[PDB]
Amino acid sequence: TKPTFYVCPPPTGSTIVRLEPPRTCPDYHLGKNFTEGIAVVYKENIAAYKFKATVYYKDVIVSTAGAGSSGTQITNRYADRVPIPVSEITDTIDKFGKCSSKATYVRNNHKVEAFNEDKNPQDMPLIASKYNSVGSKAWHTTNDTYMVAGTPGTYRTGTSVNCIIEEVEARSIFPYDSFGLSTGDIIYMSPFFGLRDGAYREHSNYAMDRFHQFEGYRQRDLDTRALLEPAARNFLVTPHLTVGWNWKPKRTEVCSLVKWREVEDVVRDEYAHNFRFTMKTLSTTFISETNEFNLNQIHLSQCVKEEARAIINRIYTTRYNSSHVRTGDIQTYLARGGFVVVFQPLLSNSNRTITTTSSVEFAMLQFTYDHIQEHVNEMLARISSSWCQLQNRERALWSGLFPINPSALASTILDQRVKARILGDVISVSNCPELGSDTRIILQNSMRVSGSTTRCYSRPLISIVSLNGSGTVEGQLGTDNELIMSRDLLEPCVANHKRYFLFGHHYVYYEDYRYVREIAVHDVGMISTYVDLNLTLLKDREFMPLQVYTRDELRDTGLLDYSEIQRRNQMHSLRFYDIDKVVQ
Amino acid sequence: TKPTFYVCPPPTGSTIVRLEPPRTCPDYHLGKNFTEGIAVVYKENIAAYKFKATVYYKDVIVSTAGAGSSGTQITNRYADRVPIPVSEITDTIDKFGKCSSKATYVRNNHKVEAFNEDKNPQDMPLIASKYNSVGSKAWHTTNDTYMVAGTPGTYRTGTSVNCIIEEVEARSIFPYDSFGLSTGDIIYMSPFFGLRDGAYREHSNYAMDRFHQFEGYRQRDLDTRALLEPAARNFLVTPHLTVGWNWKPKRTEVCSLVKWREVEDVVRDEYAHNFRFTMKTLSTTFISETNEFNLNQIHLSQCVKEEARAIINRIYTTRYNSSHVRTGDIQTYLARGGFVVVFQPLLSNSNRTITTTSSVEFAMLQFTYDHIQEHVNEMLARISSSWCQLQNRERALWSGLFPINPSALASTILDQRVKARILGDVISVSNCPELGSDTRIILQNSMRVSGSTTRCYSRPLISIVSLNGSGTVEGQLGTDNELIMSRDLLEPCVANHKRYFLFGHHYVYYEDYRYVREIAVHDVGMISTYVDLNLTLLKDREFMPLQVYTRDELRDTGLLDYSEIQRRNQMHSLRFYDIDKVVQ
Amino acid sequence: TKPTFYVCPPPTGSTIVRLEPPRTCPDYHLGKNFTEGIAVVYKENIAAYKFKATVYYKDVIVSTAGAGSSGTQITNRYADRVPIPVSEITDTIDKFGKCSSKATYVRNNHKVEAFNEDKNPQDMPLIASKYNSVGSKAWHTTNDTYMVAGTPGTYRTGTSVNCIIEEVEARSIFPYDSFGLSTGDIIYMSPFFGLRDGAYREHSNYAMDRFHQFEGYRQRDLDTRALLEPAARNFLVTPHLTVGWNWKPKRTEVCSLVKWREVEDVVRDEYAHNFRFTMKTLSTTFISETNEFNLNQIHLSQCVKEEARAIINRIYTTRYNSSHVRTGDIQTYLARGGFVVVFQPLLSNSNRTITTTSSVEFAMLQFTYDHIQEHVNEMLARISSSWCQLQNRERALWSGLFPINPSALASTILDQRVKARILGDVISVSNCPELGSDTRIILQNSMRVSGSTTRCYSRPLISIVSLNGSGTVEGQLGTDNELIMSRDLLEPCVANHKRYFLFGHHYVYYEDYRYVREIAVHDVGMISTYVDLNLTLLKDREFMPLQVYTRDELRDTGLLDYSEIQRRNQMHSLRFYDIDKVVQ
Ligand SMILES: *[C@@H]1O[C@H](CO)[C@@H](O[C@@H]2O[C@H](CO)[C@@H](O[C@@H]3O[C@H](CO[C@H]4O[C@H](CO[C@H]5O[C@H](CO)[C@@H](O)[C@H](O)[C@@H]5O)[C@@H](O)[C@H](O[C@H]5O[C@H](CO)[C@@H](O)[C@H](O)[C@@H]5O)[C@@H]4O)[C@@H](O)[C@H](O[C@H]4O[C@H](CO)[C@@H](O)[C@H](O)[C@@H]4O)[C@@H]3O)[C@H](O)[C@H]2NC(C)=O)[C@H](O)[C@H]1NC(C)=O
Ligand SMILES: *[C@@H]1O[C@H](CO)[C@@H](O[C@@H]2O[C@H](CO)[C@@H](O[C@@H]3O[C@H](CO[C@H]4O[C@H](CO[C@H]5O[C@H](CO)[C@@H](O)[C@H](O)[C@@H]5O)[C@@H](O)[C@H](O[C@H]5O[C@H](CO)[C@@H](O)[C@H](O)[C@@H]5O)[C@@H]4O)[C@@H](O)[C@H](O[C@H]4O[C@H](CO)[C@@H](O)[C@H](O)[C@@H]4O)[C@@H]3O)[C@H](O)[C@H]2NC(C)=O)[C@H](O)[C@H]1NC(C)=O
Ligand SMILES: *[C@@H]1O[C@H](CO)[C@@H](O[C@@H]2O[C@H](CO)[C@@H](O[C@@H]3O[C@H](CO[C@H]4O[C@H](CO[C@H]5O[C@H](CO)[C@@H](O)[C@H](O)[C@@H]5O)[C@@H](O)[C@H](O[C@H]5O[C@H](CO)[C@@H](O)[C@H](O)[C@@H]5O)[C@@H]4O)[C@@H](O)[C@H](O[C@H]4O[C@H](CO)[C@@H](O)[C@H](O)[C@@H]4O)[C@@H]3O)[C@H](O)[C@H]2NC(C)=O)[C@H](O)[C@H]1NC(C)=O
Ligand SMILES: *[C@@H]1O[C@H](CO)[C@@H](O)[C@H](O)[C@H]1NC(C)=O
Ligand SMILES: *[C@@H]1O[C@H](CO)[C@@H](O)[C@H](O)[C@H]1NC(C)=O
Ligand SMILES: *[C@@H]1O[C@H](CO)[C@@H](O)[C@H](O)[C@H]1NC(C)=O
Repeated sequence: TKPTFYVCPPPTGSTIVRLEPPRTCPDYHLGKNFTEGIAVVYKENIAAYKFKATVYYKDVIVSTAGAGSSGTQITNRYADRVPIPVSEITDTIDKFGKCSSKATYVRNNHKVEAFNEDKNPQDMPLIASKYNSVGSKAWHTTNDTYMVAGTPGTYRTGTSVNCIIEEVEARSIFPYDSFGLSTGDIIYMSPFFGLRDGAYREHSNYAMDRFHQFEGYRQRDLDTRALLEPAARNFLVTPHLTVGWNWKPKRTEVCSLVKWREVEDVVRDEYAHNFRFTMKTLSTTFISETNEFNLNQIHLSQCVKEEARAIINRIYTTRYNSSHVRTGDIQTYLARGGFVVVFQPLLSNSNRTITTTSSVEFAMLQFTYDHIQEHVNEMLARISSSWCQLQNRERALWSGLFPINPSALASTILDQRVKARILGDVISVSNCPELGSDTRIILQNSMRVSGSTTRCYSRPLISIVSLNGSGTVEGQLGTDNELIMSRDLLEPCVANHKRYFLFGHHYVYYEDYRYVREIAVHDVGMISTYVDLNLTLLKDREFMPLQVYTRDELRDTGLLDYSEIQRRNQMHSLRFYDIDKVVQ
Repeated sequence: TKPTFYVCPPPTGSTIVRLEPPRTCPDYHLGKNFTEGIAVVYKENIAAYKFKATVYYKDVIVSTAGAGSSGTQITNRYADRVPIPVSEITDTIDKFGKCSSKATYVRNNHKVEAFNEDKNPQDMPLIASKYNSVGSKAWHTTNDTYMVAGTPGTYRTGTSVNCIIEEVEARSIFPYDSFGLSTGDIIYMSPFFGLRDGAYREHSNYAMDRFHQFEGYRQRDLDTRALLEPAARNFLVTPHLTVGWNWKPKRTEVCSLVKWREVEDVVRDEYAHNFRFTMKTLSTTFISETNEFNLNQIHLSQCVKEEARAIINRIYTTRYNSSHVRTGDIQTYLARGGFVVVFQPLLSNSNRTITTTSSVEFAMLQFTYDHIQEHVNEMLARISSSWCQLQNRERALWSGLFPINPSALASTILDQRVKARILGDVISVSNCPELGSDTRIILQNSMRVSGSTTRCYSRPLISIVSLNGSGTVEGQLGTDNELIMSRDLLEPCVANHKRYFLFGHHYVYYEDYRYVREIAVHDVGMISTYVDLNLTLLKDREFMPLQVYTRDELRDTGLLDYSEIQRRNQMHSLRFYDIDKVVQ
Repeated sequence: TKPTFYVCPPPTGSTIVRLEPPRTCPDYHLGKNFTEGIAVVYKENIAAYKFKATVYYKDVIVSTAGAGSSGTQITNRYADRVPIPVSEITDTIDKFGKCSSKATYVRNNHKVEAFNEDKNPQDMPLIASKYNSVGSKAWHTTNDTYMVAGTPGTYRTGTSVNCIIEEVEARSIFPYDSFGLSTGDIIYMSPFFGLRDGAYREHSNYAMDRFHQFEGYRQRDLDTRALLEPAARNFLVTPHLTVGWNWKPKRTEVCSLVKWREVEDVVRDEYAHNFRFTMKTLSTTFISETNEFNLNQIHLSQCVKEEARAIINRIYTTRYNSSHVRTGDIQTYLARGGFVVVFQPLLSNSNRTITTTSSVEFAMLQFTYDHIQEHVNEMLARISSSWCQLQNRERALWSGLFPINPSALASTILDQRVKARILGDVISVSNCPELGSDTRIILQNSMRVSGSTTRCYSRPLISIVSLNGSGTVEGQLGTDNELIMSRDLLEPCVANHKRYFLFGHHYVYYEDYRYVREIAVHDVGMISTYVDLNLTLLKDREFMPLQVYTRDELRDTGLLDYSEIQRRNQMHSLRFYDIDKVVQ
């Protein structure tokens, strides 16, 4: 309980002030030039090129067995896969669905031969393998591996020739100098090698006499026994097999870029000296330079422009035909992360390769930040602008009310207890020091004027007693604990006089110009001019490196791992034999 | 320096206005119906099924050597892996820890045999390989590869049989029609094939006589020489090895879904016609349809419901037992990205497969945007609501103060210099045009009234001189550079008269009703009614496609790459020989 | 159209209130202690160690051919790769660029030999393979595979020995106990095995006599025929090849951590009991414990401290030399996600392994949330602070204007129609009930006072008629539809009297103290004290699990898949033969 009182000497012209004129209201130069449009986004093509081929070979197996007392012992099993010559394929397999039981091939630089069962050659019917199914089909001529034992003491040799044709899956990866077959065999020729249309400049590691190409060739369907439709067919004979595949030109088969997403609602704007492609349907934003990117700098990029045009046309005439018009030709941009943006601008009526990143998350982040930034910026700019207009409006209240109570308004603006006077169009102020220690303040009981019955004091009389005996002042209780050094606040005595005057931390209650009681300030109910506004803060948050699958998991999805099998199995000599022991 | 003055004709009833009544305060219908709960989130299981098996085989190696003058030359080395028959495994390996030095097998459709060292069969002790360690263990019967040279001019043949048993790791991937062994061998039978409990309908590519199953079988621990515990054991004999493994039913061994995260604090709400699962402990939000998802549409999904229940029970009775209650049975939902949400609703006291995406980042983005949106929306709604209440409160000030200075308040509201009068409950206004060119304004020195000593002008006298000679008006200086066309602002002459009046861009200072000096407006200190508010904007930001490991890096972690080894090594014939040369 | 009127009994002292004093303005204790700095961030090294090696072997191929009537048949082709002994490499290959046409090796625990063309040994020149190119180079001694047929009825055997040297790529993965060669061969020795500097404690599975190390060894460049520069060279002879490589110590060759990013602008602060490393140039934030992390707990982490120092020095003296100073030695922290932060604090003038996560997105999220949080928090705190100051300033208007119209101000604050009086420093209020049903209100035409010509009513006379006959009151029309129960609002009659008084939902127009017409409130133009503020909300947004490449795509980039090749090709016996058929 510490009551502070004030004393207010009259204002000399020592300190004159004026009310600050209205402020110029802020301007945030938001609003950007944009352009609506359609986009097709492309990514680096990382997928192998896939096609169908057929392998033609013979399993040749030569076995030497010795018969003994106990039984038969195999002394040698020489197994070899040999290519079926093109002549056999064209004149026997594809005409009759048969294959010779004699293998005719070269090995160790010699023309050599082998006869199934060591009998005279017959053209054997090609029969579907029992595991044939939709997917992988194959045909063969025997189920047997001919070998002959004979009578004890002797070594006999027998030959097995099994003529085999498999349909296989072929794969090739950029730059397409070779292809791999699902038998494990690698073919060191481009899948696009041929004799027409410059295709003879494709890569190959084989002498030309191993390669054959037949226009309008007709392959036999071994199951239906019928001829399939004519197509240019390649045959290449390698030392272990012949491969056959239907030739297609490279131009129509591979592309280094592939469609990632076609995008109907796109807005492009100039943003930090770049182009920004905001795609609200993907919650994704891509950023390129303002310069178009020339796709001709990229190997095999021909598919993109044409395919993009067709897509964009489909878009335009389906959802934009009435509403917008195209304002130029298509444009192409290289976005951050290695994405190719193919952009068609609209208007409403009113030699490298590209490496594409593995995640578009950064571009979703980019979108999410931009969206939030744009929205809170626009809202902050409105608050800011409205606040300014509000202060400027309210100045008129301050200015209009100032003559009614200059001291009270000035004291609030200056955050300081002052006395103020109006001097024409200007305010004159003076400081009201706090009443000091060693002073006592006595409240007088009567607000009546001595010797009058019609004239009263409008506020209580007080005497200010110096406790050290300097003197006593006869003043009155002003407002807000101000003490006035005179008694010139007077009024006509009213009937039914009831007043509460603030006195320190109490209200002091008078009736009929006489003191009645002291009341605690806290005993008087409050009403509030304060409009509540309760703003709280965004709290701290820690994001964890959440993963769906670890790197270990993602490498643990396959049947076998090559390196693991090799590590374990090349030990075999070391684990089960002594490689260091030498018999003398 | 350009001073503008105004002239204000009295308001006719031509333009009467009223003060806009209080506005209805905005309502943002925020607040959503939610439901607390517990969740277990599942993901597509991509991991191979892993189990232990044992392989039983014999290395058979037949060598033919010729002795010469110089030394010995190996002419042939025929090597073959042969299966150990089940009878040998059950009656010799598992009873005695021994294996016959004679291999008895079929090859080329013939029963054939081989004798270690070409001697009579003995049951050889199985001995641990020197590389045995925790991890991979194996046993064998010899360290030698028997071969015999003999005397020059002759060819001798010798046989090595080394009986080998390895513990191996087995792997199988969905749909579990086969399994791969760490020897590289593929077994074309389900690991779950057996004779009991429908297991005989599992896939197999082998004739039944190759398969054996023994209930309560007891395998011998070759190292401790003791019998291990009884279990149903499979044996399958293939042409190169016999495999043994302990059979377990499929139901208990594999599941197509696997636990990703159990989640204690979950809130579900209806959000854009969907269910939203906000998980503040993961900073992650998942979104499904409101319809439950029936797990029975998914192959091998039985593990999920039971495991989830047990987990959820653990959660409930450990941290929620006192505080909440379960308000139903468990529910299951399919969330965006291929996550299965198993959700238990709470209340406080008061045939396909599923493909799961590789990243949950989108769901963390989803969380982060939602959290930010919810918070700034709620705060914007409070600002907006408080602002409205504030304008409505302040209207009372405008209305109450209006009779004191109608012109000044109206001029600020209309942003236009007007003169206003109160006509009862209505405001009457008129426009105050700017004083034009070709006019000069002379300030009179004296504010005293001619012929009086008790009566004065309350503001300075001015004469308005038309510079073209139209006439002179005798008026006075009003407020804010208004010029009044009369001289009826009068007051009793006070003592100590000091006034500053605004006159163009100067204050004009009078004392005792006489002009004293001109003072520049900028020479008078300001006090401000403007409460400062300094809001700045979120700045532009560019996010880069940051990667930890590129695709190249992630494929560069293994010892060998299969395709690379093949590309390089199938060239071998081409690189070091001439395959095209034919000797005649 | 429902007009409500009020009646206001005079306020007794029953309800006295006071104006709430100014509120203490909120304090948000924002502002954090930070420290500027430089960082180098490290990640788990997952890349294989790569080096160059050379393999030395001989292809030995023994062929037996039988001549017949028809032609030649190959009966056996025994092929073997044999190691070239170190003596041959040091004394013949590296001195003369030649290799013996005789292979001398061990197999089946016997010293054995082979002669190219079965002729006497010659030292054959090593010749570059025709496929030699920048990348992979190799040399050999013959292009032929010698074999001999002879005359019919006979079997002849011939031997081919082709001496081969290839440059290969070598790979090793942690913990570096072995290495893989690009021929497919695994070498079961550390690439860092040697005889110096403790290197003899590295792993090896080979007897020591297979290993050789030569200090200052000089390898021959087979193409230039010149000796290369001296270096410590290892040779290891395995049963199929000899490997040669230039030895380097492990310390300088491998590290378990690798630089991810050097970072110039870094700010560290204490945040949720942790250290926060905000990196505005990466839009990425990392979080560690406040405790430094001791790198000595990690295998092979020596490269980090030294390399980091050098990098940081480069940074400091290039961009910070004048502006800041280093305030300590370098510090190292383990951040969430498995990143190692190497941090150098600045001041302006004024045994495990670490697993690093695959994505830094969470740390970009962390940055983006922090940045947004910091900015809207700081702005909310300013709004909140300015709002409070504004209410406190405006209280002075409420307080100063209160004596002019206590009822109107109190009615707005209390949101209730009250009558208020000032009783000294306190407000006395009373409720003004709505005028009830069954009452009719008649407006009197004349505001003139009967019997006077100089005295008038200041507002219209009204009579309040009880429709049930309780009586009539003669009062007047107060403000805002208040009805006053007396007629004591009087004024001197003015000239040109024109007033509009609100009466229900009409204004009622008087001239010269006489009624003239009724005017609809909506016919009187409004001016507004309401400053507009239009805030809208962030809208709902759904983020989709966007992927650039699916898991399928990322596994579809290679030429061949090992598991696929094996699955398909180990069927071969089953698909094209009958393995179950036994010939008797
Ligand atoms: C090497 O020897 C093998 C045998 O060891 C031999 O394999 C046969 O290969 C032929 C193709 O050349 C297969 O014929 C196909 O059979 C398909 C249906 O197979 C299922 O049903 C069989 C029921 O009997 C069929 O055949 C018999 C006569 O044998 C006949 O009476 C019936 O009407 C019926 O047609 C059944 O035997 C078979 O069982 C095998 O597969 C199961 C899989 O679970 C396995 O577990 C068994 O152990 C067994 O191996 C199976 O259940 C049939 O759909 C298919 O038809 C296609 O082609 C025809 C044209 O002919 C089209 O009309 C039709 O639309 C289809 O496209 C085809 O006919 C035959 O099944 C094999 N035999 C065996 C025992 O499996 C090889 O030919 C020999 N090779 C050489 C070089 O000689
Ligand atoms: C084919 O020939 C090979 C040899 O060329 C032969 O290999 C032996 O295989 C047996 C198992 O059959 C191995 O025995 C194991 O040895 C473990 C400890 O090995 C370390 O210590 C050895 C020290 O000598 C041991 O043995 C000698 C007698 O030889 C004895 O005096 C000692 O007390 C001691 O027991 C040491 O030789 C060995 O060195 C090899 O490995 C190092 C690795 O750095 C390599 O660099 C060397 O070049 C060398 O190859 C190594 O340092 C032992 O812990 C283990 O015990 C397990 O089983 C027993 C039961 O017997 C349990 O009681 C125990 O808890 C363990 O589970 C086991 O005894 C032996 O080491 C091999 N010998 C060699 C030279 O390595 C094969 O058996 C032959 N195979 C056939 C078919 O004949
Ligand atoms: C096994 O037999 C094969 C042949 O079947 C034989 O292969 C030769 O290997 C030698 C190296 O030992 C190769 O020599 C190299 O040739 C490089 C240029 O090759 C291109 O140009 C050739 C044009 O003729 C060259 O040689 C002739 C004489 O033959 C000469 O007149 C010319 O001036 C010219 O030098 C051309 O033959 C060759 O064609 C092959 O490759 C194409 C690729 O498209 C393929 O399609 C063909 O079918 C054919 O296989 C090719 O176009 C040359 O740059 C290189 O030079 C390097 O080394 C020298 C040092 O000698 C440096 O000075 C120089 O800076 C380079 O570093 C090198 O001279 C030769 O090309 C092979 N021959 C053939 C036919 O390809 C093996 O040697 C035999 N091995 C054994 C053990 O005997
Ligand atoms: C008492 O105090 C007053 C002011 O507080 C001072 O002016 C005066 O000198 C003091 N009187 C005595 C007697 O000390
Ligand atoms: C001078 O100007 C006044 C108004 O500015 C105009 O009314 C008057 O016609 C002018 N007088 C002459 C003589 O042109
Ligand atoms: C008429 O109404 C008044 C107040 O509305 C009530 O006091 C009075 O009793 C009523 N008079 C009659 C006759 O019912």
